[PDB]
Amino acid sequence: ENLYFQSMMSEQTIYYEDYEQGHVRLTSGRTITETDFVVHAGHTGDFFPHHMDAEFAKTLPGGQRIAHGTMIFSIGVGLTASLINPVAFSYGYDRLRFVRPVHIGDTIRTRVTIAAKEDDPKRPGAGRVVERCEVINQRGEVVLAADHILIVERKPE
Amino acid sequence: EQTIYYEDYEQGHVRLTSGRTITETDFVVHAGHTGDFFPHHMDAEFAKTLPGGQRIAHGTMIFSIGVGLTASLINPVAFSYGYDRLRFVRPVHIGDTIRTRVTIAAKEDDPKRPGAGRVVERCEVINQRGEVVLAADHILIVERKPE
Amino acid sequence: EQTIYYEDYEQGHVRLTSGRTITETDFVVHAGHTGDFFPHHMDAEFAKTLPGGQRIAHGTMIFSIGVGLTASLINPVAFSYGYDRLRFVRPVHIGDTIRTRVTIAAKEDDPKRPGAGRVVERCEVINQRGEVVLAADHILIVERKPEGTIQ
Amino acid sequence: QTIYYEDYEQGHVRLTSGRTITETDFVVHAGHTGDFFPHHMDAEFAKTLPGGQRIAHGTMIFSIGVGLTASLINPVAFSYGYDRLRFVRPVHIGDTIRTRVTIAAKEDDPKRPGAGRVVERCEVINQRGEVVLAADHILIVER
Amino acid sequence: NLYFQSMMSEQTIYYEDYEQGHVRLTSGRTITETDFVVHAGHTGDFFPHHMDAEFAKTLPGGQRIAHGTMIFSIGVGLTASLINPVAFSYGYDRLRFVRPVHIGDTIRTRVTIAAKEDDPKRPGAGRVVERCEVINQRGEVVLAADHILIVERKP
Amino acid sequence: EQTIYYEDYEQGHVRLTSGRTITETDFVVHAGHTGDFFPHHMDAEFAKTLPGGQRIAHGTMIFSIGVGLTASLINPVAFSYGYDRLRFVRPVHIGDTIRTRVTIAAKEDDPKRPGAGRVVERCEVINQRGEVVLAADHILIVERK
Repeated sequence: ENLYFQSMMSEQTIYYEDYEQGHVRLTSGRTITETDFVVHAGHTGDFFPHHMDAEFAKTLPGGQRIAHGTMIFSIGVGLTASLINPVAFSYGYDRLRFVRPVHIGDTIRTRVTIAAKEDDPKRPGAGRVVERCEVINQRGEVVLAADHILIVERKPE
Repeated sequence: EQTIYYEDYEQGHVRLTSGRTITETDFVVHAGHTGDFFPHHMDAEFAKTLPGGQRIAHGTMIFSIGVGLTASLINPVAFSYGYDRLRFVRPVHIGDTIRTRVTIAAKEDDPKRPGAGRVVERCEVINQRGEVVLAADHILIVERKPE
Repeated sequence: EQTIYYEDYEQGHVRLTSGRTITETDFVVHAGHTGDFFPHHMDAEFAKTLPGGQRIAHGTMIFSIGVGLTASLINPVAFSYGYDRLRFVRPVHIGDTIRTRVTIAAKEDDPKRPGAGRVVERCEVINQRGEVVLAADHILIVERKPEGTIQ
Repeated sequence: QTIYYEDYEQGHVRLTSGRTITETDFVVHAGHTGDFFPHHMDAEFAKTLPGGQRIAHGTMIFSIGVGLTASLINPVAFSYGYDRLRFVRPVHIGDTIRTRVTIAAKEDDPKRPGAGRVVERCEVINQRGEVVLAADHILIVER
Repeated sequence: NLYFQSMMSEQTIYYEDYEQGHVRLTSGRTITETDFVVHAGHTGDFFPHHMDAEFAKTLPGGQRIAHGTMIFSIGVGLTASLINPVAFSYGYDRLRFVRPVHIGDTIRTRVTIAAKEDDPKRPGAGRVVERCEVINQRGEVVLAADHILIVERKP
Repeated sequence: EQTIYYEDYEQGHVRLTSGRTITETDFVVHAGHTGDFFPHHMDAEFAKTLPGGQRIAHGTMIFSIGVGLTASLINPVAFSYGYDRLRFVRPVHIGDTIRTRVTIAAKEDDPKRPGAGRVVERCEVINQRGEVVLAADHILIVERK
């Protein structure tokens, strides 16, 4: 283990064998603000009026501006970035789904569940772990879901 | 706004966006926006330990900006259902420049909706070496032309 | 990148951008970006004592966002020379929504630049009531299509 | 600019103009610092707090509070530190703050005879005139 | 009061006190890559001349150039002052983009009270033109504009 | 989230945060957030004339970021009363990387709160050379178990 992580409270090294199927964690919450809409637009270059024009949004089903899909994804994932596992590599995501729209003033939390574990066909010293991520709003409704695929080092001899 | 119905999507149609250089500011803004300050992205000293020896962009940043580059016109009769097979193919470093290729990759009927079809838009983000750094299949549910 | 040569600009052509609501965020970002935190812009209590009773939008913010709304139309053969008659016309309140109307107001030969022409694009920033809040004449130096050799 | 040590006058008070603390400022402060604690960032959680709404980060009230005094920054004063920084009252979205700076003390230093200690008492006040933050700024000033 | 000073939130300056020929030069501010990225984010303008370093190699100076609205906004911002209750800011004339600004250039703004004129429709006010010139670290003018004020005459 | 009561704090316990490189972006964002654009921080040409020859970070930025690095796990049972002895020890420059060392420095009975105690957490912001650049004593009022 790199000396960096010595004395780091937020570091939890979990090797492939020690991931527990069914383990669940839930993040703290974050209210999605009009600032977040404007920051996301400026960061990504997406200024579509569905996100940025309160007058146009009155004509939409639902009558209000809706958050960019990539914002709910980025923030939902970002909420999980508290504990670092230095032995896990982020390979990608499967089945990213936009389940419900998110509006200004909604508050989100992310639930992360260890879903599946398999051998890595390419690397014998690693395994694959799927973390199911569910972003939930203040009504307890899923607004986004995705399966995060991690390539996790096996524990050393 | 340009209404494009299911039947008008052309399998194999491709567009490539303009380029955007990914800067250290983008790393710092992404961390600030998302809450992800992991040292692989934010600590230049720690990042010397990575195979590239330098900080790597968040996967969600390359996704968000990659997709953002394609946000040039809206189709009011296409619903963004989700993405399949999002892959972080190669790291992106400060100073790399990305462009996004969007391809109409597949079209299928929708089992539940006879009034709509599914269109898969393949999104491939490429760097200044012409290498794919991120790929994902965008799933759209697109209404059929009336009558 | 869509190229339009001088001769293809159509006198009197009008285009209108998509809209964008001017938010309190935009005020705070503009103040932070430009260094202008004076209380007529940034102090809601003091602003109660001003004509109108509300924080006053930075003129440069309405200009920068107003022009920014037009950015999708990229003309690589046009050089931005400057602007004439930048006018601050009406208040813009937090929550107002703006669009920019761009009209080809004038085309003229430029004697200093034989391979180019001058195009004036009148830009009018309009609010949700259709009122002009800011106007400016954008001066473009636009390349002519290559001089042909006429046989 | 400049104010030499002898030019400071104990008891002098300066009151800044105001700045309204916005939701933007909360979100920017979290992004800038990495502090996303739910007291600041989660309006549902914040309903459980005594005020029932989100409260500004102490470091934001400090940074913006001190920033209001910037047009008055003396280039001949080394900023040594602060004593007795206190988070007196919460600041909510939409509150407006001003900073009151009082020259609280001047003392000769046993380490530099060619300089003196100046203490500037800083009080951030809200639109109700209530102190929300206080701190003693220690300056080492050229004699 | 020597012992209690309240910073103003406004400051009245009548026509006669804009003294023609008066010059002021602001402090400097280095224009950074952050400023380019923030400006694009703020305005929605991501044009490759400003945002694509590879594309910019093909341009005459070989590098990204600042948005005109950025140099204007920051240049004016450097000069920002207290609201003047007796002056109306009409807008600007003859805004010119004189030279490109690159990442790492440092700018200051020079404001000269350039011309004063009577107003035929307003005997109790007069027109004041403030010539604003944004200069870079070499002292070259990169942007110029004439700020137009209508200012009440002293009672 | 982790609840730690007064008795649970261990005199002398030490932790170090993750690190963060202080970038030019952080300087620009700090100025934009605080309204302080003074040339020592924001003018690279002027800064050549200063003793170090380069722009120096705002004290309030090193404090805000240095403390922010510690904000990874809420203790709901602790109240943030203030800080003593905030000291600006060394300048921080663009490209310096900081992390924060947090030490439980002192524990004592709260004079007026029977059901709480007082904990001092010394925060030392440390650069890439391991040098302390900023120190502050975070004063916590912590509920008894």
